[PDB]
Amino acid sequence: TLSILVAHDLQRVIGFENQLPWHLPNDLKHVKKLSTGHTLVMGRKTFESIGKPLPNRRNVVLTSDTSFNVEGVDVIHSIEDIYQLPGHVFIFGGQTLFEEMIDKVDDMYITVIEGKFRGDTFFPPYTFEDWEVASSVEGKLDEKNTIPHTFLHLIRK
Ligand SMILES: NC(=O)C1=CN([C@H]2O[C@H](COP(=O)(O)OP(=O)(O)OC[C@H]3O[C@@H](n4cnc5c(N)ncnc54)[C@H](OP(=O)(O)O)[C@@H]3O)[C@@H](O)[C@H]2O)C=CC1
Ligand SMILES: CCc1nc(N)nc(N)c1C#C[C@H](C)c1cc(OC)cc(-c2ccncc2)c1
Repeated sequence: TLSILVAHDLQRVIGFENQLPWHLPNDLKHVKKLSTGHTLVMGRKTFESIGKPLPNRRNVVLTSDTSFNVEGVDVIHSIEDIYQLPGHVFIFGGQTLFEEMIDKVDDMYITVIEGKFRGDTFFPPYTFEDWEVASSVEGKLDEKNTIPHTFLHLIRK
């Protein structure tokens, strides 16, 4: 199973100066629920921005640096190596990798942040003509989750 796992805002911003533009604890738990026990693939810049691999799942980093090695991180150097990964595999970031992968994945788990942030990293444009809406669930606003957001699970037609 090959999926995209992304959060972007109303203009597809997914990042600004190595950071998430928004603090949204509910989306983290959403990420933890979907990806625990499975595989996360990410480009080198996405990984360095987190700074440590995420617990209780396989962390795979794509890079051309043959010296790259991090404890708890499996390295690949080829787009093609992604397809040799066993199990449910999530493309986690960033813009470059999504651009390479958005035409290959079976489905996408998008968190739409109903806001307009300043960004420098973008999720690629996509149209609903090509994706069926398997589910659309609004996140709940509260104390710590203060921006409207929506979980989409889109499947390719
Ligand atoms: N929401 C998110 O996913 C967030 C992501 N980011 C980031 O993404 C931003 C923009 O950078 P972006 O380039 O999209 O990040 P990526 O995570 O996609 O990293 C790109 C890197 O991945 C490696 N790579 C990609 N494709 C291949 C390939 N086909 N073969 C071998 N290696 C490959 C290269 O690593 P190498 O150069 O080592 O060879 C390349 O430089 C960064 O500023 C960073 O902060 C920032 C905040 C949030
Ligand atoms: C959740 C945000 C998020 N949500 C969804 N639904 N998909 C995603 N792919 C990401 C994402 C992301 C990037 C990799 C990111 C950047 C970052 O910059 C500091 C910190 C984290 C992060 C710190 C702590 N735990 C998990 C992830 C993740």
